[PDB]
Amino acid sequence: SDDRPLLERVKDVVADQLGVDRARINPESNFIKDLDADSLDSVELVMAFEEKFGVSIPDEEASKIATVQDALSYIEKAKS
Ligand code: NA
Ligand SMILES: [Zn+2]
Ligand SMILES: [Zn+2]
Ligand SMILES: [Zn+2]
Ligand SMILES: [Zn+2]
Ligand SMILES: [Zn+2]
Repeated sequence: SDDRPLLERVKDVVADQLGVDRARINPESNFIKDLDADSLDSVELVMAFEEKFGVSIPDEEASKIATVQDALSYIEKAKS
């Protein structure tokens, strides 16, 4: 009914994968621009969202997961 638990858990994956200070992670955080995600970091992060949330993110959708919000919205829609 609100996105708070899934936002918490998305930020958990972002923090585990990228190692950045949790305080820096917000819905508008862009993985490449803000958190210095390189191409390898990005593939692994996508795969972690897939494993952690039991969702599928094919390469055509993966390219569009730019931000924390994108990932949250995608997962929410996948589970709907
Ligand atoms: Na494809
Ligand atoms: Zn947590
Ligand atoms: Zn963890
Ligand atoms: Zn991999
Ligand atoms: Zn977006
Ligand atoms: Zn939502």
